[PDB]
Amino acid sequence: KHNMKAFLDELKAENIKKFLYNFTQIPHLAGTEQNFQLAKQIQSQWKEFGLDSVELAHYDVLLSYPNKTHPNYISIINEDGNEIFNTSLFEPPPPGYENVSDIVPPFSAFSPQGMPEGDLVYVNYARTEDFFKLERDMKINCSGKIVIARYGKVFRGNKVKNAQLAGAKGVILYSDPADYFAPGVKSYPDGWNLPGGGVQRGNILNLNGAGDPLTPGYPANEYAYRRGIAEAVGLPSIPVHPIGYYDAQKLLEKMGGSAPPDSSWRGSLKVPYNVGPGFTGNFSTQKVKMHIHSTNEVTRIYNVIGTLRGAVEPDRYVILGGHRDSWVFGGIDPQSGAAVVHEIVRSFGTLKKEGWRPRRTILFASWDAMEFGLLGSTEWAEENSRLLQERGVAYINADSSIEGNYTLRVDCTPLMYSLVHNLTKELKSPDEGFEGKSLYESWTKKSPSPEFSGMPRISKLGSGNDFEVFFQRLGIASGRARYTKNNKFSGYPLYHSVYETYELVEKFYDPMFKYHLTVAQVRGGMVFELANSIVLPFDCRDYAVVLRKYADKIYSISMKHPQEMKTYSVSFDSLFSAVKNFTEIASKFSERLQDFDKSNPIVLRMMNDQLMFLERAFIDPLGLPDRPFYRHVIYAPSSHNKYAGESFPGIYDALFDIESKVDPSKAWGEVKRQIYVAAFTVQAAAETLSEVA
Amino acid sequence: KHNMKAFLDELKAENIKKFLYNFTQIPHLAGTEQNFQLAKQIQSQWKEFGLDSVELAHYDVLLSYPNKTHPNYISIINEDGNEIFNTSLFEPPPPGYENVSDIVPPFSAFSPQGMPEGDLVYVNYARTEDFFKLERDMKINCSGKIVIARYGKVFRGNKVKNAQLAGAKGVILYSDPADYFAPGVKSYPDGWNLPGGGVQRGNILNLNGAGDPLTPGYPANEYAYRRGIAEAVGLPSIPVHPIGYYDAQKLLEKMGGSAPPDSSWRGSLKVPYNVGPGFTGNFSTQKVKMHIHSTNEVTRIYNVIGTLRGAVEPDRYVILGGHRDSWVFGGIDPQSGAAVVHEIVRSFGTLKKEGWRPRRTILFASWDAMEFGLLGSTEWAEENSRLLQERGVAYINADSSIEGNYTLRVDCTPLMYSLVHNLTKELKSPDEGFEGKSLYESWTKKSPSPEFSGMPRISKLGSGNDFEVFFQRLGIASGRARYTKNNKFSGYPLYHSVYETYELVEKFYDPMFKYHLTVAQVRGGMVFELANSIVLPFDCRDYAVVLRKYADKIYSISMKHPQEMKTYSVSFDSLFSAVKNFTEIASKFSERLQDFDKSNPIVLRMMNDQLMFLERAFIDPLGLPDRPFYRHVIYAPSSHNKYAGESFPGIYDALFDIESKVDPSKAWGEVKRQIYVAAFTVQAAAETLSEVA
Ligand SMILES: *[C@@H]1O[C@H](CO)[C@@H](O[C@@H]2O[C@H](CO)[C@@H](O[C@@H]3O[C@H](CO[C@H]4O[C@H](CO)[C@@H](O)[C@H](O)[C@@H]4O)[C@@H](O)[C@H](O[C@H]4O[C@H](CO)[C@@H](O)[C@H](O)[C@@H]4O)[C@@H]3O)[C@H](O)[C@H]2NC(C)=O)[C@H](O)[C@H]1NC(C)=O
Ligand SMILES: *[C@@H]1O[C@H](CO)[C@@H](O[C@@H]2O[C@H](CO)[C@@H](O[C@@H]3O[C@H](CO[C@H]4O[C@H](CO)[C@@H](O)[C@H](O)[C@@H]4O)[C@@H](O)[C@H](O[C@H]4O[C@H](CO)[C@@H](O)[C@H](O)[C@@H]4O)[C@@H]3O)[C@H](O)[C@H]2NC(C)=O)[C@H](O)[C@H]1NC(C)=O
Ligand SMILES: *[C@@H]1O[C@H](CO)[C@@H](O[C@@H]2O[C@H](CO)[C@@H](O[C@@H]3O[C@H](CO)[C@@H](O)[C@H](O)[C@@H]3O)[C@H](O)[C@H]2NC(C)=O)[C@H](O)[C@H]1NC(C)=O
Ligand SMILES: *[C@@H]1O[C@H](CO)[C@@H](O[C@@H]2O[C@H](CO)[C@@H](O[C@@H]3O[C@H](CO)[C@@H](O)[C@H](O)[C@@H]3O)[C@H](O)[C@H]2NC(C)=O)[C@H](O)[C@H]1NC(C)=O
Ligand SMILES: *[C@@H]1O[C@H](CO)[C@@H](O[C@@H]2O[C@H](CO)[C@@H](O)[C@H](O)[C@H]2NC(C)=O)[C@H](O)[C@H]1NC(C)=O
Ligand SMILES: *[C@@H]1O[C@H](CO)[C@@H](O[C@@H]2O[C@H](CO)[C@@H](O)[C@H](O)[C@H]2NC(C)=O)[C@H](O)[C@H]1NC(C)=O
Ligand SMILES: *[C@@H]1O[C@H](CO)[C@@H](O[C@@H]2O[C@H](CO)[C@@H](O)[C@H](O)[C@H]2NC(C)=O)[C@H](O)[C@H]1NC(C)=O
Ligand SMILES: *[C@@H]1O[C@H](CO)[C@@H](O[C@@H]2O[C@H](CO)[C@@H](O)[C@H](O)[C@H]2NC(C)=O)[C@H](O)[C@H]1NC(C)=O
Ligand SMILES: CC(C)C[C@H](OC(=O)N[C@@H](CCC(=O)O)C(=O)O)C(=O)O
Ligand SMILES: CC(C)C[C@H](OC(=O)N[C@@H](CCC(=O)O)C(=O)O)C(=O)O
Ligand SMILES: *[C@@H]1O[C@H](CO)[C@@H](O)[C@H](O)[C@H]1NC(C)=O
Ligand SMILES: *[C@@H]1O[C@H](CO)[C@@H](O)[C@H](O)[C@H]1NC(C)=O
Ligand SMILES: *[C@@H]1O[C@H](CO)[C@@H](O)[C@H](O)[C@H]1NC(C)=O
Ligand SMILES: *[C@@H]1O[C@H](CO)[C@@H](O)[C@H](O)[C@H]1NC(C)=O
Ligand SMILES: *[C@@H]1O[C@H](CO)[C@@H](O)[C@H](O)[C@H]1NC(C)=O
Ligand SMILES: *[C@@H]1O[C@H](CO)[C@@H](O)[C@H](O)[C@H]1NC(C)=O
Ligand SMILES: [Ca+2]
Ligand SMILES: [Ca+2]
Ligand SMILES: [Cl-]
Ligand SMILES: [Cl-]
Ligand SMILES: [Zn+2]
Ligand SMILES: [Zn+2]
Ligand SMILES: [Zn+2]
Ligand SMILES: [Zn+2]
Repeated sequence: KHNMKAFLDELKAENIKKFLYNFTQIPHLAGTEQNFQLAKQIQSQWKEFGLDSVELAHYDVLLSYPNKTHPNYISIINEDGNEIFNTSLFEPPPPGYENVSDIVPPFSAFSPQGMPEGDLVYVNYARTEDFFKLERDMKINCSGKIVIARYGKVFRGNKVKNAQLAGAKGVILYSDPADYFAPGVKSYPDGWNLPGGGVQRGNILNLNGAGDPLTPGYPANEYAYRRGIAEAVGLPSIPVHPIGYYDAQKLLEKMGGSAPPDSSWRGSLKVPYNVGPGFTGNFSTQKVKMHIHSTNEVTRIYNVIGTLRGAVEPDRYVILGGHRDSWVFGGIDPQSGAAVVHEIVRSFGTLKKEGWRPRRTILFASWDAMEFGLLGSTEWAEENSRLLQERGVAYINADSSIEGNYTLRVDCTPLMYSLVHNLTKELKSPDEGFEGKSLYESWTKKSPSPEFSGMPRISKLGSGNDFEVFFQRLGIASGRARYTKNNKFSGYPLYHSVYETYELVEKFYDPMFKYHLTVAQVRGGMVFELANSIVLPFDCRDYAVVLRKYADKIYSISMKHPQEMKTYSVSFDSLFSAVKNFTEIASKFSERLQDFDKSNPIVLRMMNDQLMFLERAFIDPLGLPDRPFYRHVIYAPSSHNKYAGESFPGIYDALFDIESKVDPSKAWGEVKRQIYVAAFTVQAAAETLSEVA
Repeated sequence: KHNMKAFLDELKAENIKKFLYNFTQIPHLAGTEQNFQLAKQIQSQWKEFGLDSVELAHYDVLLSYPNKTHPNYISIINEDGNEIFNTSLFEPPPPGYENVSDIVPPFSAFSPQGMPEGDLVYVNYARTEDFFKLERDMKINCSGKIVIARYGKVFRGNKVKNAQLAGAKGVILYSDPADYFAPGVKSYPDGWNLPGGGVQRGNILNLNGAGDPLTPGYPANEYAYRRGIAEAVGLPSIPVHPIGYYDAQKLLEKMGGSAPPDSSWRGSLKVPYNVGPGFTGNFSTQKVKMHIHSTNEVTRIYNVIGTLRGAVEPDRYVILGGHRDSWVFGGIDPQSGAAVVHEIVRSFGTLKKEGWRPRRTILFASWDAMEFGLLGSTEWAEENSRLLQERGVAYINADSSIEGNYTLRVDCTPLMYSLVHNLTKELKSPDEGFEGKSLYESWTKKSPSPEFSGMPRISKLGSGNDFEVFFQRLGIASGRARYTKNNKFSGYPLYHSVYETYELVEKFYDPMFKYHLTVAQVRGGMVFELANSIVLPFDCRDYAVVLRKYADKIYSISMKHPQEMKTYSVSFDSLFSAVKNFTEIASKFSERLQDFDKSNPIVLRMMNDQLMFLERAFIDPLGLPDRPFYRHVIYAPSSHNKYAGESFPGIYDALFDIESKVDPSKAWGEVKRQIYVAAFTVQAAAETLSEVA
């Protein structure tokens, strides 16, 4: 028969391996001819696999590229202005790729041009708390200095934003072996570690969900009216460039001024990690000079959108999407995910060719220009927002399938917790020592929930991936899953480097492609259940549990300030009342969902609509403060780290560093305003689960 | 049987008359005990009539009242500071009401306090073009002057906004007999004209859809966090007061300075209508002094919300709503509408008691605090926005049922044109000379469409009534209907005066209550069809026709500036393309709606959802420029006159007075941006009518 087991059994590790090889032989940088060619290939193959339609959706968006005849680099210059040390112009290419054309050299996408020259300040990971330590405790002023920061811990766009606000005139990002070289493992090509010449590419935008910098709110189509560069969203104001640790060692070794304040500031290089400013006495007249000549350029991008029409509810969409554009070869990022999507499409198409169709419509997406700011998914969702908000059931992301080989990682809305627990109990574990055991069992053992015994850890969705528009802007239930390591925001060692190749994966991560297969089963199984279950597989009671946990958490933060809560009458009573009400109403809804007349399709679809619109109810059309495209009131990307999720973000940001605000009455008034918005939104969402009339 | 005819036949003129008498014996000012008592009475009666539930929804909103022991008035003061003339402290009460307590004296709600003294400038109707004429052509400066303006033509809030921007330090509004005294008719109590002591009350806010000034975006519930007065939405900055024409004649008769520029500036009083500033030579040292002592006060208001649960689609809502609060007795406004709603509820409840239920849920609303800025409907819609935007089928308004006795007036979304034409062909005309003819026939004869032969006029929805939140904020198809005169924005002569009584209606407007009955049939018949028709009674092809008319119109405005359109490459091609596409897709959708398998409830409800969400598709979540709660891209209230609808408002406002802008490149860039937003929105709405997968 045509059930989930038939779907799952059709998935093959050997097919995923073949597809991954096929997708990783040449670079597929967004906006380049080779990435358009791959888009056309995937369009062709998805049609052959059996989808009902497969179209390209193109947009013309702002991208950024180095100047091929005017290379980016950093120098140490002496008092005469001679450049006595230069950083590399390219990463040494890996074995057998030393003749591959069009490898983009390391750069920070969207850096402005400039040639700033000055003294170096070392800022650790350039986190908000690193800058607090420098300015408030150490009394070091970054104004007009070049800051050097190690990658890791937070999104690099937040590092650059923090450096700008500190007054820096340039930023140098580098990979420290403390964060990108695991002890006892060899550098690529002999292991999975970053060599000293390796460099992490990546954009440094602060888009806050806007998509293309020139067209916030609206798709970058053929008649779009663009902002000028000066009014564009999210662009950095100071030049930025990434380097590897051989080059970093040359810039850091001469540093003087203050000692590092403690050991959490010291990486693994044989240097003092002095904060500066500038170099020790003998070299005190030498300076650092950046030379950045990259250009921003409106460029065409192509999403591939495949449709498998539903038999019963064709106007309900379950979406499986992941990106296709890569920095270089994309051996892990994104092609390990794209190969998994390809095999899922192939498996669904096999069932379709035998006469089966899912209950609801499945959409498959191959997004472009993700690496330049989630641009392809966001423009597409801007174009199709009315269809998505009235018809969108769920979005399952499909970027990198592996970032390690230890255990499963899932991040998703609470609405999908039960779905994920149930699916993983039915899947086989691929782990050594768990032969014959469920994936649920291995996952729960290796990654225990911090809160509940016998349950696995499932994280909040953060951001930095293509689910952002669907979840935080539009309010469509979203999830992601991949295999992971036993630091989660720093990336694996070869992240966004030229060394991320097919060989990396086949030799060191997943030789038998069994972890890829497991991830294909999780992502595909989730899509299958969402698109085929008669009642949508969402449990509203799980949202009630987490809402109470988040309310306790935010209350606890506020309670660090008892005097102010007294003075300004700051009560969380309304939020706890709303959460209590949500808990009560969700319980009664669950009872009706279990008990309703199962022969009545209108009550069923009424109740499926209540399930589908529950995530939608947490959207506030006015957005969060100064972040209009982050509209979900329960979850937003952290204002300090785009990759991390923050709960009750409006209240969290109102409380953050409140003791430093010059007008406490105004600051605590804003805390109270955010408590009111959150209590109202939770009650309003609860009331969508009440009897409808 | 239980069909529309049974519903319509149960409606009785004599019941409407009894209810109107019952609702108009004492004042029902918002926030007063007598209006809470009436709310409780209507709640009780709607339960007795047979509704499934009837609840009060209360909010605590900013209202405004005169100070009972410190009366508002205006003076002419001489050089010594003696007050030689004072305007009235109250309207002479009508016969038999001279002992009624709690008649609020004439005032402008939300005026700040003050006692400004200065010279008078007469500004005609205080329209944007009146101020253009004064400043640009006549070179008269209103800065630090008190302006005197006649009511009429535009909403009084726009007059006050215009006066503020001209630099005025106070505004006096008065009713000129040119606008409020029809030739050959007697003053009340002997006819329907305004006496010289009559005065029009009314708020002077500029809320732009925000609702309660202190809580924009969120319901004014028990834990709401309020803006301070200084950050409140829409409050005027200068004192304002209304007077009658006996008092106006005393203020105007002494005016000097410039002659009126032409006859359109002269009303019917025996005065020169000199523009000023100030008085003629002999009285040149006399000035005008206002004394305004009204206070703004957060006050509880009560909406009555009645539910008649649908038998088949209980999660789809058809809403019939109108206000209950009045300035004084509300003989026309709103009780002629409220009495009609009461009888409609009674008729639906009679069918319900015999075992019938409508297909979809009907909600009935008695809104409070409408007169203070549509506050009750807007707060309720803010509280329930998630339910309304996913479930709201249509909103039918029910304010005043009569404003004359000549013919029918309908204003509605194009989606309801066909519904209204069909319903009125089935109803009897109440007009003399049309005995035995349809309402459609009498209406079409008396009010011909300017565009099509054999069709009646149907206007755009403007604003200034309780449909605003549902249509312009939320995008729910809305309509209104009343009997009208053969100047439509000025109001009938006794509008918002103490003379608007039950006797006014029974003696002079509708002695046999036949026009009230006809309006009950139109409003009730519309609700019946919307709540019971298997396929929703919306015709998308009618939107396509009007979109082309509005695109031609806005193109024509731009084409007054051919040189600039060349210089800045301003093309409407994308808008016309979108409208052409909408026309094509709507035609194909109509074909499918006629042809789809009529046995398939999922295709039906899929197609009913496409019909329901079509109005919703014209909403832009970012709102219009500086007016975040006006979100519909096709229709907004005119920026110059809240009562009037404007089509393609974003482009219209970008083009308005563009020749006067100091930076034409920036101004024409904004025109192009608005063309892009409108073309995109029309295409996006069209695509909601495409096949779904
Ligand atoms: C969680 O869910 C519960 C319901 O189980 C909600 O309870 C409501 O809570 C508010 C309190 O914040 C109550 O509001 C109070 O209503 C009183 C009148 O209620 C009657 O009349 C209304 C119709 O107008 C009916 O809906 C209702 O059923 C009752 O019959 C007012 O008199 C109260 O105001 C007075 O007291 C307050 C506080 O001291 C003063 O500030 C006022 O000035 C005034 O003197 C008050 O407004 C409401 O009645 C409750 N509804 C119920 C029990 O059905 C929670 O609100 C909800 N949590 C959240 C966050 O929404
Ligand atoms: C009204 O509805 C019609 C459809 O009936 C829409 O027509 C589209 O209009 C745009 C023009 O604005 C067309 O865009 C052009 O697409 C070309 C490629 O199209 C093919 O490939 C795509 C997938 O990527 C398919 O969807 C499509 O079916 C085709 O197979 C591009 O090559 C064009 O770009 C080139 O020309 C322009 C103009 O000179 C240059 O600026 C570019 O730099 C470039 O050289 C262009 O982008 C689109 O193909 C049309 N779709 C159709 C016919 O299906 C209207 O857009 C719509 N009106 C509105 C307002 O939306
Ligand atoms: C994940 O799997 C669990 C375990 O199977 C699912 O929970 C179970 O769901 C079924 C079907 O709704 C429940 O059965 C029902 O029970 C009620 C009351 O006893 C009865 O009236 C109904 O007729 C029906 O038999 C079952 O109780 C429930 N078990 C639990 C909660 O332990 C769960 O739904 C799955 N999650 C999904 C699909 O998201
Ligand atoms: C207002 O009344 C008019 C006139 O009755 C309605 O239009 C008519 O609607 C019916 C029912 O859909 C149409 O009949 C259909 O015709 C097609 C093709 O001929 C056929 O395939 C179907 O089986 C069905 O018989 C009829 O053609 C149409 N007449 C017109 C447009 O002149 C209109 O729907 C009403 N408006 C509403 C309810 O909003
Ligand atoms: C990746 O696989 C695709 C599909 O098998 C290959 O593209 C095909 O190549 C053959 C031979 O050159 C052509 O005849 C077909 O037209 C191509 N098909 C499609 C759908 O594009 C491609 O060669 C493979 N790439 C690599 C690097 O191995
Ligand atoms: C680092 O790179 C710079 C730029 O190429 C080198 O400086 C140049 O050297 C050439 C040849 O001696 C001169 O003609 C250019 O005028 C120099 N340009 C600048 C901008 O200084 C520099 O020699 C390199 N340094 C090292 C250590 O290799
Ligand atoms: C308007 O009509 C209502 C309803 O008939 C009247 O209120 C009733 O009055 C009687 C006698 O005083 C009471 O016994 C009932 O309890 C009232 N019913 C309700 C539902 O309130 C009211 O008197 C009428 N008002 C006027 C001015 O005639
Ligand atoms: C208009 O009203 C004002 C205010 O009541 C009158 O002026 C007052 O007159 C009394 C008695 O003569 C004095 O005690 C007050 O001091 C006056 N107040 C002010 C503010 O001037 C005035 O007489 C009235 N004018 C007319 C023509 O009736
Ligand atoms: C390795 C993870 C921390 C981040 C990784 O995602 C990304 O690399 N995202 C890109 C784009 C992020 C964005 O622009 O939001 C980046 O961080 O440069 C992932 O989710 O797999
Ligand atoms: C007589 C009409 C021009 C206006 C009349 O509506 C109103 O009186 N509305 C009130 C409230 C308007 C508002 O605040 O938007 C007013 O104009 O004062 C109606 O729609 O019947
Ligand atoms: C890149 O650099 C070259 C060589 O210096 C220059 O001629 C060209 O203008 C630059 N390209 C850009 C700005 O796109
Ligand atoms: C840092 O340095 C600059 C002077 O170059 C100054 O504008 C700024 O206020 C300084 N900040 C301090 C001392 O905190
Ligand atoms: C794969 O798993 C083995 C066994 O635990 C481990 O030693 C190795 O480090 C893993 N490879 C990667 C890339 O994590
Ligand atoms: C109204 O005026 C009286 C008498 O002058 C005054 O005592 C009172 O404060 C005022 N009421 C207000 C401001 O509500
Ligand atoms: C009107 O008068 C004031 C001076 O009292 C001045 O500020 C303003 O600029 C004047 N406007 C003109 C002359 O247009
Ligand atoms: C009612 O209709 C008659 C007859 O046309 C007309 O003379 C009279 O003015 C009307 N009354 C009102 C209030 O319009
Ligand atoms: Ca965009
Ligand atoms: Ca509000
Ligand atoms: Cl992912
Ligand atoms: Cl009305
Ligand atoms: Zn990626
Ligand atoms: Zn990446
Ligand atoms: Zn009214
Ligand atoms: Zn009114």
